Amino acid sequence: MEDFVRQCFNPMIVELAEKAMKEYGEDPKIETNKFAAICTHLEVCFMYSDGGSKHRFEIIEGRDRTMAWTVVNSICNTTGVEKPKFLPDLYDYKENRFIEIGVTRREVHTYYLEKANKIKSEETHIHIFSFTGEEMATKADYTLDEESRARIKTRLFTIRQEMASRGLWDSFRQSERAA
Ligand SMILES: O=C(O)c1cccc(O)c1O
Ligand SMILES: [Mn+2]
Ligand SMILES: [Mn+2]
Repeated sequence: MEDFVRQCFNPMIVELAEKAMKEYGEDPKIETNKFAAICTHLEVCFMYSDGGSKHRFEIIEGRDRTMAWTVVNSICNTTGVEKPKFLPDLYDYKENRFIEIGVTRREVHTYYLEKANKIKSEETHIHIFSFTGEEMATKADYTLDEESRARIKTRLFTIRQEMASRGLWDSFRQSERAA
């Protein structure tokens, strides 16, 4: 699974996933499902940020925590928008809201609800993707056009097939359940 992650995602994503795990005391070589999952989440965040007009999104995910918070604070202080309790992934300059992006191996609505009650925000938009083509967003406002979301769904499905074809998919699907 480790080698699969390293040849499936680009070096930059891999490097950001390694950092993120080291910060939390996890080992990429041992917890290889969480490694893959983190790479996946990062990829989706970047595709998503790319999905609109070329400067629509402040990218929050992938940065160092302290700089992420600094950027978050600048947005709040300049837009008025309320300050999130947890680090979101993106800010949408067009719609004036932060976005939390989720990717689940379980049901979209389950994840959506866990994520919603964790953040406690009538402002932060939530957008969940699955490895089965499903998506759920706050007030069914999917932010992006169809094409951009579709591209993401396809990519996710390819990752699932690529894993499946190596027999790593079951272990990966179950592991989000074990957490
Ligand atoms: O920001 C995170 O750390 C995070 C952790 C787990 C799942 C996520 O979607 C995240 O954005
Ligand atoms: Mn995040
Ligand atoms: Mn997220």
